[PDB]
Amino acid sequence: NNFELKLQMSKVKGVSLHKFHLVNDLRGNLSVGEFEKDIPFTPKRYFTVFGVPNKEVRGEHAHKECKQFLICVSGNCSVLVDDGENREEYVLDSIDKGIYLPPMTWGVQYKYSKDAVLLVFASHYYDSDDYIRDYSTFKQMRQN
Amino acid sequence: NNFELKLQMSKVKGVSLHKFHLVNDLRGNLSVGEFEKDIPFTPKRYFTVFGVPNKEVRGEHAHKECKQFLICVSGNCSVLVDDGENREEYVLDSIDKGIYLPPMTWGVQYKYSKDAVLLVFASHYYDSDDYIRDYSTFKQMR
Ligand SMILES: Cc1cn([C@H]2C[C@H](O)[C@@H](COP(=O)(O)OP(=O)(O)O[C@H]3O[C@H](C)[C@@H](NC=O)[C@H](O)[C@H]3O)O2)c(=O)[nH]c1=O
Ligand SMILES: Cc1cn([C@H]2C[C@H](O)[C@@H](COP(=O)(O)OP(=O)(O)O[C@H]3O[C@H](C)[C@@H](NC=O)[C@H](O)[C@H]3O)O2)c(=O)[nH]c1=O
Ligand SMILES: [Cl-]
Ligand SMILES: [Cl-]
Ligand code: NA
Repeated sequence: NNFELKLQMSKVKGVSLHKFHLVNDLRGNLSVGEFEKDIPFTPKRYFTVFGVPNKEVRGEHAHKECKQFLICVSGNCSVLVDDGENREEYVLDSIDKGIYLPPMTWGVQYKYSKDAVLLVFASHYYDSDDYIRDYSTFKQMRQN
Repeated sequence: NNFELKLQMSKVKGVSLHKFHLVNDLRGNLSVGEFEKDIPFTPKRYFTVFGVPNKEVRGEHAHKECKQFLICVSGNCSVLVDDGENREEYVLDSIDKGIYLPPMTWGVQYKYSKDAVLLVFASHYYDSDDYIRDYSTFKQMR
């Protein structure tokens, strides 16, 4: 359903779901994305989450300025995105599926498979002060 | 012991081997790098190579302008790099290992494991004319 087109918008504010160009041939397989085109920003940072125990739960934050883009490059994991009003779960289970999380998207990442690797591109360098880490505070900042 | 340190320079001109900041906790591992810091350029493109048959040999050419940065995020592969005078092989077998290929590095990726997934950051959008395919030309240029 959710990642069938190259680009589709979530009900969750600003969140976009992406299907990256894929070449399958005799010699192997290749998926590709272009920054400022398929991923709607230029990254200053990347990180990878891996080796997550069975049923462990990560995230429970929103970012005030940092844009993020998530691709599960091995295995599978599930993501909940929440704009304060609307929330949805998406399953990142193939290398050509990506999800854009604009700033002020409360996100959780969970149900990682044993060999799952989540890749994240980030618009901003790492800054611990960019995080909102409790949900009620996030809700106040989302109010109209 | 090639990726022992945060940073080490290959004998192959301008090639650098990288070990990324890694934080483990009870919920697993996070490794991170920053563009124009640990990785010496900002990408315009990324690509992933996967499901490569074990006998395949990929590359055998160089780029005129495109900078690349390679991390094997799952499984293992080997990389051969050549500046025209020196050649070396490095094994990308862990997610916190990376290698920088500056322009005019004649490169090969091979010995992919069944489960290998190679992630590449590129400084330029895909360009079919960015390739140097004749080794003699490549050496002359260097
Ligand atoms: C992203 C980062 C962390 N650390 C350090 C901070 C923590 O000590 C450790 C784990 O971070 P944390 O507990 O936030 O891991 P998680 O709960 O997995 O959250 C991480 O991944 C999420 C997908 C992101 N988005 C929404 O939740 C988060 O921005 C990202 O942090 O890595 C960096 O040093 N440098 C860094 O660039
Ligand atoms: C990298 C790319 C290819 N294609 C298309 C062009 C080719 O038809 C096919 C695979 O390319 P190719 O035969 O070069 O795969 P390889 O032989 O694996 O070489 C690729 O990976 C290497 C790390 C790089 N350098 C190697 O020393 C190369 O830049 C990169 O091309 O995918 C993109 O559309 N968009 C793209 O971004
Ligand atoms: Cl889904
Ligand atoms: Cl090595
Ligand atoms: Na609260």
